[PDB]
Amino acid sequence: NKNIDTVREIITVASILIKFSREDIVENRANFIAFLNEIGVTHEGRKLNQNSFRKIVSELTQEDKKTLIDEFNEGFEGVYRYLEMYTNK
Repeated sequence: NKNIDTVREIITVASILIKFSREDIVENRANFIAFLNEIGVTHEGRKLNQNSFRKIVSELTQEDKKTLIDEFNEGFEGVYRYLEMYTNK
């Protein structure tokens, strides 16, 4: 029911498709989105729009921040390593 739920699905499915596979699409991040939606990644009745990042981050709490990291620290470090090394969104 959370934004954590929402977001971890974004990040993890993204991560899997970038990590040992296809980085060139995270480059031009619209290409990324539509290969990630392809999977069966669903949101609010609809496919993902990049505009809704406002609806992502604002609605998370500190509680949730900690959590996101704490539960899937493997995935946090995973993308954090990608972030500094490849390219900053």
